[PDB]
Amino acid sequence: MKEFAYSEPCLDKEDKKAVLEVLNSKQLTQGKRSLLFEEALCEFLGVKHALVFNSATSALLTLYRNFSEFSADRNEIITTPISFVATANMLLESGYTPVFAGIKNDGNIDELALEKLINERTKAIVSVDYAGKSVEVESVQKLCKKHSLSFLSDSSHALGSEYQNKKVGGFALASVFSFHAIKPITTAEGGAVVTNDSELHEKMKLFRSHGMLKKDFFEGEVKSIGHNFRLNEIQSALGLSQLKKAPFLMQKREEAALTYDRIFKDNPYFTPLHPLLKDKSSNHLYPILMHQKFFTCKKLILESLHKRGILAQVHYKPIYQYQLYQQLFNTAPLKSAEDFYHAEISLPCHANLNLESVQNIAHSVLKTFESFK
Amino acid sequence: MKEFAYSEPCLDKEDKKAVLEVLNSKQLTQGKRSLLFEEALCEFLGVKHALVFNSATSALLTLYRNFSEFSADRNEIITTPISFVATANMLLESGYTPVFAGIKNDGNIDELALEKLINERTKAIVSVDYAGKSVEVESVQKLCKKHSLSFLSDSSHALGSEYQNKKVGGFALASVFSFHAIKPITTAEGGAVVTNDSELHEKMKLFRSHGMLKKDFFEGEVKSIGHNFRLNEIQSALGLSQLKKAPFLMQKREEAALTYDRIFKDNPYFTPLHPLLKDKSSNHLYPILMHQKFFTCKKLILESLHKRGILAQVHYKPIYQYQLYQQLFNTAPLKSAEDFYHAEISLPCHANLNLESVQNIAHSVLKTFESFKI
Repeated sequence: MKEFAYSEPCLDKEDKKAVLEVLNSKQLTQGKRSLLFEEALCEFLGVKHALVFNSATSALLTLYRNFSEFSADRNEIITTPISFVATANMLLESGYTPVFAGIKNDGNIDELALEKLINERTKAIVSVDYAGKSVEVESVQKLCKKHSLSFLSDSSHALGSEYQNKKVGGFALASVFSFHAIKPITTAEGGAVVTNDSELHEKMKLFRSHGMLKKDFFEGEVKSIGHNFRLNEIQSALGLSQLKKAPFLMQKREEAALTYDRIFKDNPYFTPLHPLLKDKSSNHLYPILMHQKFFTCKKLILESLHKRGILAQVHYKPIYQYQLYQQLFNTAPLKSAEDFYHAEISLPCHANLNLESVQNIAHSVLKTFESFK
Repeated sequence: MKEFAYSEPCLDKEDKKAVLEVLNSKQLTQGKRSLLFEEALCEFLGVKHALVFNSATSALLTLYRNFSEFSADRNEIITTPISFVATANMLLESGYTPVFAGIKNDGNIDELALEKLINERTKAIVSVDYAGKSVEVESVQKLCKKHSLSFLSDSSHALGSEYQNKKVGGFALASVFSFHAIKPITTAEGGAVVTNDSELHEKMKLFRSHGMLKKDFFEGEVKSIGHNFRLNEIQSALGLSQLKKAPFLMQKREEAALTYDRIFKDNPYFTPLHPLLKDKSSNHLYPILMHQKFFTCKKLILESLHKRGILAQVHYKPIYQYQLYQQLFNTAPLKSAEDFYHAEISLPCHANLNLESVQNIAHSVLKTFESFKI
């Protein structure tokens, strides 16, 4: 039986050639390819600076630790409960208490529900471009300016996404991208922080690699801590090769999304989010939102989809529901987050899905919902 | 020209084949190859558990954070000032104050100078197998047991090294290895924590990947934080393939070391450490220690070596000399560490350095020293 993962990496012979070139060289890390990849990200995104890391989680920690010195008096960061747990775990590791905001129908943080959460301890707002869809950037920027907060963007899903016809990446103090295996482009594992703030770039650069600044070949200085979150040359070769075809890969996903939209239009069972886009999206996910009448049988629906070879997944359990977060914060549930979680299903959406497969999957999803009643 | 880096990666066709097979798969991370690599490490070392990480620095942080819950009352960890800075930086990141011990002529922590440093705040001792040479494991084990401290081993240089005919890796509560490009074997960047403590293994495993426990395909649980320090499948395939020939690569480095030993025997300028080994070493480095008369002209000597294409390096600046450590602590310099740093030069030594190359480098090193009058 043909099984469709919700996302998968999409490598070609050119990617493989790029990796082989590195294997033939004596420079497997700390080399020219990572630099080339960073420079290409700057040009693609129209930003001043980029740094690549072993994962977006390492990138998040690096950004959270470096965007400001920590103060115990300014320890709260407003963020969304509908993200992967990393967005919040790295807040905890950086000394910050996450303050969870309501979300909208489209999974994104509700820009109209943020101001009420701001108090004297608030340091920043961390938004997530859910499924690739840009948040309401102008609203968030203005609120952050008004209240002297930093705007940080977890854009892990959103490489190539746009807001008002400009690339996501340059709108916040800094933005994070992920190159995990199933992301818009991949380095197997990887991430990036991009920014227009040179001092922040320089701080993060040192934090990524031991805090070491070399005086000459033989001696360095370490003024502040750092780790080893570097991206090696093999992965950087892969990343650059993938980035060079990022618009192509994104459009393959857009083509799939448009086909789902056509077959799904006005169906009574669930609502796709993709038709509601106002700007280009990376289309990392293709979310559908089930009618509330299906909430209690969701496990049976997911199991039925999997039995048909449609390996759908849910993004995401509200972060505050996890035991760690309940233990530390005893957070009251947010209706918007709970309803979204109950409704959401992510369907197969990646650059290697042909339209015949998408058509078959789409009709099979409809038949699945019809079979329940 | 002809330039010799002090170490380099040594990949062959099997390694390249292994990587390419992964690229043909849909599973580029969180797959079977990292598990196979971990199992192969356990078989190679004779240990219960292995976990691979994106770097040894990630491995060190994971070990330091998880071997014990942190207590402000038990915040000191004794370690060596002659290591790469990561060994100590990850202590700071885990809440610990490093307490620097003296070292011996071979670069290793002085096991006879540790007990005097122990007090009510001491939590652990972190040793480093400098250049691949095992520290005096039995001495340190006994001391840690006596004082209820954890023995942690930064064995980053030492995959394949032995102590009393047993592989380094199983002697401490846990040990770290590095698979950086220039290390005994490589995954480009990578590291491992190995341990015989199952509870510690399971804690580190969650810390490596988000704290995530999966209930089913659809839902997980998080009871404690974690990061994403995973080693992907491409690098794990490389690691497995390299590990299969680790003894071969180690023996190539041993042959190079023996060639230097022959040419340097009874030379008037410096003392190689390699002839003093009592057990098999990974031979990650080939250190020589200059006569004190050359300390004041060391930079010129190093520059002369480099002009001859011998890209020698020094391991290591005493860690307490770094600005960060000077600002945080008031560390009196340690004569043993200062003298070692002033004396030491690491010469090219890796599995692809052929006999003719070693003979040429060795004769050039001698010529360089000869050129420096008083």
